[PDB]
Amino acid sequence: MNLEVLCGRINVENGLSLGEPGLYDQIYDRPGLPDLDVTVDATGVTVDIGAVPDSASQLGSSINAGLITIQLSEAYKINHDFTFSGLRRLSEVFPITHDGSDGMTPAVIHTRLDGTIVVVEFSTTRSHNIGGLEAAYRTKIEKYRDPISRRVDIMENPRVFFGVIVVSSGGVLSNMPLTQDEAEELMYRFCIANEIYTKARSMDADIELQKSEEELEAISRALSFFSLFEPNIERVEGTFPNSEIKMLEQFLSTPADVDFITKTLKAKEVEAYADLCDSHYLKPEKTIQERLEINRCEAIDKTQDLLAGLHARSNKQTSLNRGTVKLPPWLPKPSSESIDIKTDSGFGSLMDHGAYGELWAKCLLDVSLGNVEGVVSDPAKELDIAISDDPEKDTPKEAKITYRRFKPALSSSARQEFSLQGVEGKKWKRMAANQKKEKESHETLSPFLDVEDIGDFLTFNNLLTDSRYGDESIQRAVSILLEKASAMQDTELTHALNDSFKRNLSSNVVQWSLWVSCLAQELASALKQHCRAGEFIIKKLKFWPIYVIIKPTKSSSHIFYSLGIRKADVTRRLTGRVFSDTIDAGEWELTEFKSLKTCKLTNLVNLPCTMLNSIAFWREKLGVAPWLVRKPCSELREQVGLTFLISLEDKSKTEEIITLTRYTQMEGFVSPPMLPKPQKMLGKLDGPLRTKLQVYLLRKHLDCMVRIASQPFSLIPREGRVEWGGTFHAISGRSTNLENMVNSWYIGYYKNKEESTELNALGEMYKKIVEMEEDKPSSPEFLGWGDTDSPKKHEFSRSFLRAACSSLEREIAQRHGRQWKQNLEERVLREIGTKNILDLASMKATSNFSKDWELYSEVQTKEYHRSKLLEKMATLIEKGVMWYIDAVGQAWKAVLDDGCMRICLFKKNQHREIYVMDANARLVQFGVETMARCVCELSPHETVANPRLKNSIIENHGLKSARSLGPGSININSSNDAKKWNQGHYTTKLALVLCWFMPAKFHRFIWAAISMFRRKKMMVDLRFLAHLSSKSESRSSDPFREAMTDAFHGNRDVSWMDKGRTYIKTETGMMQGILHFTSSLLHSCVQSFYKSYFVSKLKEGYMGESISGVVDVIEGSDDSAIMISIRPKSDMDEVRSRFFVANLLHSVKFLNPLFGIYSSEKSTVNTVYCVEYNSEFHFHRHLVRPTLRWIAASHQISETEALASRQEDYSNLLTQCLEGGASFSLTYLIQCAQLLHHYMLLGLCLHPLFGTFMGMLISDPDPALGFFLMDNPAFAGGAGFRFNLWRACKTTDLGRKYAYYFNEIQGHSVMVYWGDRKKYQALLNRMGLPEDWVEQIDENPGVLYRRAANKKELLLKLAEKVHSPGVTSSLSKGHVVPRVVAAGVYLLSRHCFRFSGSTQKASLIKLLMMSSISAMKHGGSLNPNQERMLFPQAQEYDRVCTLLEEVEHLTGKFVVRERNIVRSRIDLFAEDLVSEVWFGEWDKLRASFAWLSTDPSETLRDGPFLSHVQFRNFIAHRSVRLLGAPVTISQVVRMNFFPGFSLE
RNA sequence: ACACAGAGAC
RNA sequence: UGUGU
Ligand SMILES: [Mg+2]
Repeated sequence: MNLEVLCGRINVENGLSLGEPGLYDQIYDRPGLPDLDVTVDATGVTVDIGAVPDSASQLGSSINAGLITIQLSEAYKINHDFTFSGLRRLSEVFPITHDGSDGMTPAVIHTRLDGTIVVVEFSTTRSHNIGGLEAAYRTKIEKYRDPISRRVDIMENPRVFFGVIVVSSGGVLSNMPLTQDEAEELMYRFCIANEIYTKARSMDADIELQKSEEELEAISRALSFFSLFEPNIERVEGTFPNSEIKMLEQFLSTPADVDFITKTLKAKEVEAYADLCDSHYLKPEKTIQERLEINRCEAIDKTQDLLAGLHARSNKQTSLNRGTVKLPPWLPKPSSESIDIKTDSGFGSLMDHGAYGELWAKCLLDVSLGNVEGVVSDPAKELDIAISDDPEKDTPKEAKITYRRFKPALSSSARQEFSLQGVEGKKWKRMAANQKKEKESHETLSPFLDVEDIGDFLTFNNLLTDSRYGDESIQRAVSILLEKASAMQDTELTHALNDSFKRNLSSNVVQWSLWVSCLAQELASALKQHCRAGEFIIKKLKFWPIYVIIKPTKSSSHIFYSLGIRKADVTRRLTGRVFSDTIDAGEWELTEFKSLKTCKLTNLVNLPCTMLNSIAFWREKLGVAPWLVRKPCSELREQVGLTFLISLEDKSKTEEIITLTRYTQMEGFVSPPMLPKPQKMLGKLDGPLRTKLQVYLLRKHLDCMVRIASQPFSLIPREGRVEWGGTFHAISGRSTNLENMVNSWYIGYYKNKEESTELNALGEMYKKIVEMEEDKPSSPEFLGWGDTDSPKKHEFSRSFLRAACSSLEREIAQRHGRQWKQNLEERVLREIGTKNILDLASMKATSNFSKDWELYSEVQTKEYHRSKLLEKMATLIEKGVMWYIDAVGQAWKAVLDDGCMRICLFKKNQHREIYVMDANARLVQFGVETMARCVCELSPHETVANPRLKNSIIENHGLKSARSLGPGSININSSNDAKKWNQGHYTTKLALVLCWFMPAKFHRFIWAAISMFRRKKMMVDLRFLAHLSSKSESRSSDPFREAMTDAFHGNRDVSWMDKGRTYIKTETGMMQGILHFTSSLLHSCVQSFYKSYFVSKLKEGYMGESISGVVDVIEGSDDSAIMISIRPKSDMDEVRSRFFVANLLHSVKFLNPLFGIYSSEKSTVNTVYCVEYNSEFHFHRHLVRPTLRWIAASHQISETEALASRQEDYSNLLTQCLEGGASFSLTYLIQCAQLLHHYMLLGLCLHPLFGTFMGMLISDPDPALGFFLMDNPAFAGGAGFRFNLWRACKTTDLGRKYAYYFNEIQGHSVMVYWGDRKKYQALLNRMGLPEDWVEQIDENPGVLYRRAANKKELLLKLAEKVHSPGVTSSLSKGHVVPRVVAAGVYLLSRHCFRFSGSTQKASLIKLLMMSSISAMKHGGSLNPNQERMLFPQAQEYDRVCTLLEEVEHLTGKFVVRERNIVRSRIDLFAEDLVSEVWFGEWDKLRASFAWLSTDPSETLRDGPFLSHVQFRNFIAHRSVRLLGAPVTISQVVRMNFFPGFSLE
C-alpha cells in the first residue's frame, strides 16, 4: 500500500520531539493461514504463497498472491523485508560534518514532502513478550538518536520526526500514527514471515544469524540430556499408583469419540435447561414480580432454617455480658512526657474494694517504700550511655533483672480470682469452678442474641468527635515532626493537607488508639522481661496517666495486663456499650487481667494509623473535601465504627461474614431470565458463633440476602453508559453508590495477616487434605482411560480433554503460525541449558523429612527443623556439579529410590495451606514448571504467564464487538470461580495436557516428573502427634478428630494413615502453587473448548438462524470469565437471544466436571456489563478496584535492617495505594500516617530521650538515621524515594554530606541485626565456604561481574551472594516483628548499630553526633556530574520538579466527574564501566566519568571502598500506572487530586 | 480472658 | 532481654 497515508496527517511541532509509545495488539480476528510450501536449494528461498481465505472483515487483503523469490544473504532478514514489503543517503537529507557516523541508511528515507523528512526505522521481534518488544524500539532509538539529536539542528529551520516500527505477533508498537487494520496486516505478514523463516531454518542451516557461543552450548547440553536421559519407566510404573505409559499413547493417538461428545453435550444442555427452569421458576409462565416473590419466600425460608439450625447447637441463652472491646473507654488528658511512677496519695482506700483493689494497694505501697526500683527514671544518666565511648564498661547489666519488679505477697482469694482470670492458672487448674468456667468457655452463642448495643454504637457514638486536646504532648510531638519533615516542600497545599491530618488526629478514636498503641508497645517490650512466680511489672505510658501491671508468661505467648487510673484522671470516655466492664475501686478505676497473644499486639500498635487511614478514606468516598470541616454523617460513623470493632476484635471468623458479603451482593447484578440467588452462601455460614459481633454481622448478612433475592440492581441506562441503582452497604444496609458498596466488601481485610499456628486450628488442615482423598474412585477406569458421560468426583473424560487440547492447539497456531513446536522447543532447550545451579540457590525453605522420620518412637526426643535450599545447593556444588542440566538426574534417582515425595506443612494465613517439598523433588518440579511456563506463554488468553492480558482481554472485547456487531450490542458476562482446585485434579490429567503440547522428546521427562505426585508422604507437625497420643482419649464430637485418633493408634486401619507414622498419605490432588503453570494450561484448554462451543452454538442459532455474537474468555489459574456480546435483530428476538445466552452460560456448571473441574458457588453467572477477574471489577466503562484493600497494608512493620530501607518499603506500599484508585491527597494522608508509624517504631512512646533525638535530628536532617521524607502533596506516591532524596540533596544540607562523602575523599548506612546471631553462625560453619574468601576476590576481580567460568570461583560466588546485606534479614522469620516493636526502648540510647565492622558499635544518638562531628568539614556541593552519576534520572527529575511548581495554591472548582474511569498508564522517568577498560570507541565515557584510576586492582581509595565486594554492591545501584479519567502529567495532577475537584 | 463443633495453652 | 540508671 501507499506510504503517504501512513506519513500523512502527522504534525511536526517544530522539531526535536519524538512520539509516545503507542501499543497495539491483536484485538481483531484473522481469516486464517494460507499454504506456504517452501522449496529448498537454488541458493535462495522459493516460497509458494497460496490463496488467502476470504473473510467479511477483509483483513487479509494486502498479502502477495503468487510466488516471490528472494535470494540468500537476505533470508537472515526475511522477516524484515517480508513484513514491510511495499512499505537513500543521510548526507542527502542534511549537510554532513564527516564526524564518522555516516554510511548507515534507514529502511525508509523518503522525505514525504512538506519540509519534514519523517525518517522511520523498521524492526521485528520474535520474542512473545512486552520486554523484548520495548527493548527493540528503545535500542533503535538509541542507535539512531545521534543524527536526529545534533546533526539536524545545524541547518535552517529544522523539521524532522523519527519513527520506529516494531512488529510482533502478540502486538505492534510504534510512535507512528498507524491504522488499526494496517497494524493487524503487519502482524499477519509477520506471521507468514515467521513461518517461512522457521521452515527455511529447519530445511537447511546458515539461514539463521550467528548467535552467542553460550546459547549454542546451552542448547547442546539440553539436547544431549533429553536424548540420553532414561527414567526406567518400568520402576516408575510399578512403584507409584497408576502411571502406565500406555495412557500417553492412547491419549495422543486415538481420536476423540465425536459421537460421545455430541451426545454428552446435548444431555448436559437438557439437564442445565431443566435446572435453570426449576431453580429460577421459568415454567409455567409467570411475570418477573411473581418469581421474585417466590425467590424471596425461598430465601426467607432458608434463612430461618439456618437460624434454627444454629440455635439448636447453641446454649439457649437470651443475653450475655461479654463486651466486644477488651479495653476501657478511657480518654485521659495527655500530660507531660514522663515514664516516672510517683506515689501521689489515696492508695490506702484501695484495700477494701475487691481483690483487684488489694493488688493495686500492695503495688503502690511498695513504690512508696522504695522496694521496687525504676520508679524514677533519669534520662541524664541514660544520655551518658548514648554518648560515651567504650560502651561495654558503661552499660549496667544488673539493672535489667530488677527493673520495676514487685512481689505483693498476695492473699489466697485474690490468687483464686486471678487463676479464674488465667493468671498462674497451672497451680490451681482443676480445683473448683475452674472446670465450670472452662466448659462454659466452649459454648456456641445463639443467633437470636440481644445484639442491639452494636447497632446503637455503630449508628450513634462519639467517634470522630474532636476531643479538643489539640495542643498536647503527643500531638505537639507529631506536629513538630510533620513541620520539620515538610520543610523542603513547605508551601501552601501542604498546610491545608497537614491541618486535615491534625484534625483527624484530634478525634476521640485516634487518641484512644494512640494510648492503646502505647500500651501495646509497652507490652511487646515486656515480653522478654521475664519474672519469677508472684512477680509483676508496673509500667506507665509516656504521655498518659495510665498505670499498667504486667504478668509476663514464660516462653512469650500470652501476656496479662491490668490497667489502673485515678477517677479524676479520666477527662472523657467513649460513648458505647461495646466496652468491657471496669472495676470501680474508690478513686481508682481498674480492669480485669485480660490476655493478648504475641501476635495480637501487632494489630494494636498499628491502630492509630489504621484509624487515620479509615477516616481519610471514608471521608474521601463520601465527597467531603479534606480542607473542609463538617460534622460526620451516618455512613461515616457507621463505617469507622465497623472498622474499629473489626480491628479491635481481631478474629478470623468475624472477617468471614463481611468477606463473603461480596459473593452474596454481586448476585444483584444477575439479569433476567435468571433471578438473583444470594442463598448459595448459606453453606459457608454454618460456622459456630462465639462473639456478639459475629452474631450481629450474621444477622445483618442474612438481611442483605433477602434484599438481593427480592430486588436486583436496576441497570438505569442514562446516556452512553449503564449506572446501577439500588446499591447499598452490606452490613449497614444504608443506600450508597457503587464504589462504596464494592469497597465495603474489603473492610474485613483490616485484620492482621498472621494470627497464629496453634495445634487446635492446625487440625482442620488435615481435614481439607484427607476428605478429598477419601473420595477417590475405586477403579482407575475413568482416570484418563475412557469416557464416562457422568463423572464422579476426581474423574474426567479423556475425549473431552483431547477436544480441549486440540482447540487450544488450533488457537495457538492461529496467532503463532505453524511450526510453533519448533520455536517452543528451541526456547525450552535454551532456557534449560543456560541456567546454572547457583541461580536456584536462594533460601526460601526446604524439608528434611525422610525415612528416618517416619516412626514416631525414634523422633520423640528430637526436634524437627527445616533447612534452606542454599545448603543443599552448596553441597551439590561441592560435589562438583555447576550446571543445572547436569543435575536433575541425581534428584530423580533419589526420588525414585525413595519412591514418594517428602513434604512438610505450614498453615500461615491470607486476607491457606502451603506445602514445602524436599530439595530432590524441587529440581524436577522446577524443570516440569519451566516446560509449562514456556508452553503456556503461547496461549492467547491466559494471564498467569502473560500479565499484560488481564487488563487487555476484557476491554478489547468491546472493540471486537464494535465492528463485528455494530452499535447497540448487548454484553452478557459470567464471572467464574473454581472449587477444590488444588485437591480436585488427578495428576494424570495435567500430564496428558502438558505432553500434548511438546515434542516426543520431553514426554518421558514429564511423565517421570509428575508421576511422582501420585504417592505423597506429607509430614504433620510433631507437637500435634504428642498431644494426639498423650491423652489417648476416644472422646470427641467432630468425626474427623476420632478418625485421626483411630488412624494413629491403629484400632481400625485406613488408607490415609498407618499405625505409628508421622506422615499422612495422599494420592489424589495436586498442591497449591507447586503445579501452577500446568493447571493453568489445563484450565486454558477447558475455556478454549468453551469459546469454540459457544461460537458454534451461536452460529447454529435457536431454531435455524444466525445469532451474531462474539465470545471471549480470560482465565489465569483459578479465576476466569466468559464474555458474550450479541445483537438482537428485533425487539422480540432480544428475549429469546438472552435466554439462549443464559442457557449457554448455565451449561458451564455441568460441563466443568467432564474435565474434572468443580465450579464453585462463588461464581456469578449471566450478568450484563458486569464482569470480575482477580478482584478487579469491570462495570461497563467504570473499572473499580478496592482501595481499602491496599491502604490497610500501607503501614507494615518492616523487618529490614538498613533503617533507610524502611522508607523505601513505605514508598513501595504508598505507590500501591495510588495504583488502587486513591487520589494524591489521600495518598499524602497515607504518607503522613506512615510517618507517624515510622516515628512510633523509633521510640516516640517508649524512649524518654526522644525529644533530644528530634532536637539533634532537626539540625541534621538525613535518612538512614531516622528522618522521614515526604512527597509533594500534588504528586504524592507517583514519585519514588529516589526523587525525594534527589530533592533533599538539591534543597538542604544533605548535599554537603554527600559532597564530602564522594567528591572530597582520598583514603555510610547502618545495620541493626533483627533476629538472633547464633543460628547465622551455626549456618556458616555448616557451609563449605572458605574462611579466606574475601582476599580471593582481589585477584581476578571478574568473579563479581562474570557469572561463571570454572568451578574454582564457585563457592566464592555463593559467599558473596550470602554475604549480601539483604540476606541477613531473610534468615529472620515473621517472629521478629515483636522485636522491632520492642526495640524502640534502646534504639536511641543503647549501642545496636554498626557502621557499614564488628569491632565498633554505636548508638543512634552517638551516630547522629558523629554526623555533627563530621560537619564543618564538608566542602562545596554536588558537582553537576555527580548529580548525573548518583541520579541517572536527574534531568526528568528536574522536569517533574518544574511541572509541580505551578500547583502551589489550593485554588480550583468543583465539577461533576464523568463515570468513565479506566486504566491509564503514565510513562514518566553503569554497565559500560565493567564491560570495558577493566575487562574485555566510547572510551571517552570513562573520561566523562572523571574519577578513579585506570587499573582494575589496587587503585588506592577513590571512595570508602575497603573491599571489592563492597564496591560491587555500591555499583549495583518508574512508570507508575494510575487509574482515573481517560485523557499528560500536568493533567493528572489537575484531575486526580480529589474526585470532582480540579486543581488549577 | 486466649483459640476451639475441648485433644492446645496458662 | 543489644530494655528503657
Ligand atoms: Mg471470580
